Amino acid sequence: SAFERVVRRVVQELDHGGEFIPVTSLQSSTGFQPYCLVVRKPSSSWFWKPRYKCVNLSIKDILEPDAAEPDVQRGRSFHFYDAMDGQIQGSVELAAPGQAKIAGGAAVSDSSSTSMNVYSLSVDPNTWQTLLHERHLRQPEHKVLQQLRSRGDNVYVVTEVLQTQKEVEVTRTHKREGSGRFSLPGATCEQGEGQGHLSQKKTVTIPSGSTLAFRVAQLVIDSDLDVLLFPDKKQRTFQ
Amino acid sequence: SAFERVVRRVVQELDHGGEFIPVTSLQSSTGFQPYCLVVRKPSSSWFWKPRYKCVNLSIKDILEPDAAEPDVQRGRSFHFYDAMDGQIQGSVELAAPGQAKIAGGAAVSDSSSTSMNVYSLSVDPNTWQTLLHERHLRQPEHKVLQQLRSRGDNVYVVTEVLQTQKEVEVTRTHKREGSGRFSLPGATCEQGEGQGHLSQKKTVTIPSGSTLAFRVAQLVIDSDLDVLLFPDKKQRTFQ
Amino acid sequence: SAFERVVRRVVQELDHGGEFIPVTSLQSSTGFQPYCLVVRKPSSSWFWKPRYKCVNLSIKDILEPDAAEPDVQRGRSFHFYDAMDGQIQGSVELAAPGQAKIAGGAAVSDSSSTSMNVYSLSVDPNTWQTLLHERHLRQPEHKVLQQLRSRGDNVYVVTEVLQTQKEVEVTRTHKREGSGRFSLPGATCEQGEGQGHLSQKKTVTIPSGSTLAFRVAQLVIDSDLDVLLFPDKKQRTFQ
Amino acid sequence: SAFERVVRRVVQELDHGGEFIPVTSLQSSTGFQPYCLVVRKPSSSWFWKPRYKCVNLSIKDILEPDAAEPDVQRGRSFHFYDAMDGQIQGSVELAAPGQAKIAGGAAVSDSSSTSMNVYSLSVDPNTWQTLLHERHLRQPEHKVLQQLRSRGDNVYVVTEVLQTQKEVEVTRTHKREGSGRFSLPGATCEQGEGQGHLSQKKTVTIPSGSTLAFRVAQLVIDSDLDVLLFPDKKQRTFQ
Repeated sequence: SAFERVVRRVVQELDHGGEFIPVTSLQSSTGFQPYCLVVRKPSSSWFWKPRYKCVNLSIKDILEPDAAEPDVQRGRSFHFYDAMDGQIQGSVELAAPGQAKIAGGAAVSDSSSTSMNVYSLSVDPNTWQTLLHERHLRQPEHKVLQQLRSRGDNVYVVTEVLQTQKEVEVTRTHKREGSGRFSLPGATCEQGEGQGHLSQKKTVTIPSGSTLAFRVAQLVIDSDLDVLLFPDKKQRTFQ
Repeated sequence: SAFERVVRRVVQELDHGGEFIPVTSLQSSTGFQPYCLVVRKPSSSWFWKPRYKCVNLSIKDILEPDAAEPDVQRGRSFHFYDAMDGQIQGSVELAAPGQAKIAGGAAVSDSSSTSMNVYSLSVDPNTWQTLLHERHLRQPEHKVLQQLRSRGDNVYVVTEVLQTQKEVEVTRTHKREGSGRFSLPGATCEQGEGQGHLSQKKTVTIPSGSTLAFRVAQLVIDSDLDVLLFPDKKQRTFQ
Repeated sequence: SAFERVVRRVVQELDHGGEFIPVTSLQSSTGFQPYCLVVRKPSSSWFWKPRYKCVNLSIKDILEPDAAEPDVQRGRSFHFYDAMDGQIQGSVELAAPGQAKIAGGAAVSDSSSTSMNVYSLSVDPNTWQTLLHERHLRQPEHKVLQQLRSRGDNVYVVTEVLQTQKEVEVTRTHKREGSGRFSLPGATCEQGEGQGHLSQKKTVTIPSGSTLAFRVAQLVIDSDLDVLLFPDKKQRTFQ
Repeated sequence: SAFERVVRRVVQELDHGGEFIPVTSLQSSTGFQPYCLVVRKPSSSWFWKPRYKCVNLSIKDILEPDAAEPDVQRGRSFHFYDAMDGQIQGSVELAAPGQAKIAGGAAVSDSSSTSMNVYSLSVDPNTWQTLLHERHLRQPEHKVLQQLRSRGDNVYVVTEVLQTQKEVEVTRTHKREGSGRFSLPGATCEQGEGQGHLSQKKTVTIPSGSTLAFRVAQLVIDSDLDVLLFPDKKQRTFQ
């Protein structure tokens, strides 16, 4: 996919530290911003993980007096680089288990590269409490929520983002080579050959300011809005 | 087809992230724009997917005061590049299973290329809310809908577009080489030959600003208009 | 036909996307313009498909006050190029099944080329709506319709055209080389020869502004005119 | 992980001197600042140690008169450097325990490097006691604590931090080489080969002002705030 590899590497460069739910969609990378809303259904049994659905909706219009007040203050610059290559092959000279004198082989080769820079933007809980206490919910707003209420899915907000700030790119390659030479005096053939190789590569480029991972903070809607920073499981937003 | 290849590759470079129903009609890529209606019939049983039919009609004229109000604000820059080539072949020297001394072979060769740059445009659901509450439906507008009402097919709006803005082009080639030398003392012939090889290539250039994929938002028409950004299945637009 | 090949290729470059009824008659390419009428008889049983017959007639005369109002606004630029090469042959040295010593052969060679640019001109459904609203039918106008009424064939309008304006040319060739050397001591002959080879070439150039395909929109004439952008089968225009 | 190695080495350069609970999350490194709050749940039985999770909250706002008074006065500069390289290989010529003549081998090679400068910032107990004296707790502040009260987890403060001032870098590599030559006349094969080698690299640059380790000082919330500079195990902050 040329994207899950690098984002998985970036998250693994933290030794599974912090939640930082990684992103998969090129279209949803841009939609994951601070104060954004996401919608997730309850899990099926234990392991059918309900994947996160990004909703391009902020909290400013949900509240009445048109907030439009981002409070991003965190910022740092981690530079990262790596590479990779390999070569796997094999050969067999088989004559006993049949009527053949098989002379075949194979070879697999590939590579990779990556280099980026990284911020980390957050939102302070004090900003959340100021926003909640000063300003309230526009309760006659369900044209985006009434159907969402019928679904009843818990709605979360984005409290953490990790984005890249440079002309970042990734380059991959691939080489798959097959071979075969069969000299089999039998019933259907006497001599035959089979081989085929294909090369392949690509190049993907990410623009500056693209979210790579995020963290959520569940909220509850029974009569009014309230954000639970570290809630428990089976915390139903609606009734 | 020289068009489904690259479009399928582009969708696959999302690792199946986001719906982004890909387009197949190269002429209909131009008709897929934000605020444009599409028509889809109900599915047949489970897998006979009703393919989306483009309609070159917007919602501005459906509403009375000649809206003509686009709210496009999204934009990022993904640059893509890749390549591919392959070559399979074979050879057979068959003499036992028949009356022939066959000397034949084959060879298939092909290649490809692609280079592209991509923006993406969106529509804010707050804009949907404002648009819905500011104006009502011009109910005496059905000479496009009474036939649609007779069909009763569910209609959608275009909320996402992923278009390419550059002289993007592809160059494909293809070889098919066959050969044969038959020395077959039998009943109808004694010696014969058969072979044929053909080359093939093409080149298609997509102009700047052509939609590649889209996401829809179902609406309901029973007495007045209302759009459901994410409704449930078997939600009939009409009665 | 030196024209069906390239138009079939152009339609195939859409992967059967959209109806886009292709044209076959070189003279009928100029007659397929927007707002033009076409006449099609009902199908025989299932597969005797009634081929569309172009009529060099517009709708501005059918309405009384001489509208002459085209609403062409669609336009893009698809550049397409391709080529083709092919060559097969054969050889048979036949001696057993008879009294002959036959040494013959054959060879077929051909090529093709095409380079063109593609536009597309369509019409908005709202234009159809207003065109029907303000302005009506001349009921004393049947010199072109009374015989059409007697035939009763369903009449369509041209709602979409794919026309090209560049100096496109097609350059084909063809070689067929037959050979044979017969040494057959029998009853009528003892030794003989027979062979014949002919080349071939052509070059057709289509001028600017030539329609390649089109789409229809059936209407109904029982008492007054009304256009159905997407009706059902067996919708008889007349009574 | 390219991050645990260096922090573990830095802590081991103290011979287990000082607590300095090491940091594992790169996102949490910037969040570990003096006067910051962390949350730890009780341990399970003895060894399921609850990993410390940072909370991006200071103590200036929990007390009413907007403290914003850091008392950092500690400072020193330790310069540290190291390196490493290795090479582990092997070879086996095995013929007795089977039907094979096995000639295989392996090779592992890797390296590392690091150069770093280190401060240490602290806070005086006298500051804690005086700050407790002048100003008290906002008792109507549990919208960030009442759910934390429901968790019941003991809350700490950050009293010691160790950070770096350079663009410190790490350069790990890795080589894994596999080989094999199998001459095994048996039941399924007569001769075979198998090998595969892959290199690897990475380079992470940690910017200036990144926390490496920290120490905590538990506080108690039963009716008012009070910090114990060194409490005992199973001291419940809440009731």
